Amino acid sequence: MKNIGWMLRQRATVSPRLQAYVEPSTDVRMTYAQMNALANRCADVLTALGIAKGDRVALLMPNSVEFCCLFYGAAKLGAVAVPINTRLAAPEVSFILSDSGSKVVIYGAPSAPVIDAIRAQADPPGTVTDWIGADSLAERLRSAAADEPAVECGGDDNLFIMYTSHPKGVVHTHESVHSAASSWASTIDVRYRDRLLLPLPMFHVAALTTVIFSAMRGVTLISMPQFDATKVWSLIVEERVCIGGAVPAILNFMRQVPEFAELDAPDFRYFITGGAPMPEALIKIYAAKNIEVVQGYALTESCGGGTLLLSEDALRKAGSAGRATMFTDVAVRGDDGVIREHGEGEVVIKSDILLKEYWNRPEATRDAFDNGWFRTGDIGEIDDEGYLYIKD
Repeated sequence: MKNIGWMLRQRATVSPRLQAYVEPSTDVRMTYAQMNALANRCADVLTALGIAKGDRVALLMPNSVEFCCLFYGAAKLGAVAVPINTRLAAPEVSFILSDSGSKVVIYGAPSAPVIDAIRAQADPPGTVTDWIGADSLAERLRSAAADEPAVECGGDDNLFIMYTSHPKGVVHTHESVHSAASSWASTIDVRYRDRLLLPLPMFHVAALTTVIFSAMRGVTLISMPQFDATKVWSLIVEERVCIGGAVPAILNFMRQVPEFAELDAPDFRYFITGGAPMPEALIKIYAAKNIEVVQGYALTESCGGGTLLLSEDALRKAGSAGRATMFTDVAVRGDDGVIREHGEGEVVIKSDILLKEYWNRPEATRDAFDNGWFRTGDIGEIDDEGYLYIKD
């Protein structure tokens, strides 16, 4: 069976001296050997807090090596990370903690106020035995052991619970996450030693899967914890970024800054845009800059995977969400229940990248699946070439 944590170890074994995480803004530059060691200390720290296989650890913090290593360490422990949107209000963060039954909550400085609020409410999440702040985690990490955990877990074992839209918790496994990373890596043109910019919050499925397939392929992560269009281009150029994760809104802003005028980044190949098709205009603007765009359709339920529109079709098939990625089958379910390859209907997905279930939501989990196919609740059309178009 596969284990996302073991994969980090295997990458540190194959490419120990290869850079894994580079965050200029914070002076952080680490190789895979060092990041795997930090992951082991994170696991040793979690274990000391009482975390055991299956227990949930909530992550409410800014992008950082620690954020990544904490979830990789949990992966080796067989624990379940619960990445939480740091922009939510105390009430919503509390509901997530109680609903998931998180045993330990690790939060960042900016989340101190929101946590103090929760710990001061009339009825706080009673499952939380520990509230670990940033500086507190920094100390535990210094003393922590860096040996490799010896827990036999992986495959179908829960790994992540990602809340989406009250919110439902999407539960992903080592195998669903492994499959999702593999789908990405085998579909887009990513290669050994590429340097990939991650400027989106890690609590999102897309960002999470990106961090993961990056380690799988030996990609160096270039981190911009706090997006800042005023400095993205310099970062892109300086760190020799090859690939960049982004959303249409972000790309729109970036083409505004004055550094875009005479922008010259020969190492940059393409941006990876999530959701909301790219307007034919914005694509041409980046094209007339030698910048390609890869976009697609994905759900938290499909671990950030689904369909992808390769750069070469970006203009020819404008508006399309692309075609099913490697290890993913996408079709349309008629209101009659019949699933067809082409035509219109509700978009359905059959792939190992799919969630195992919604957390403690038997009915929702049951209605989400139809004989092996996941019902997205989205209407769409699939043309003769297999291109998908999402509708209402």
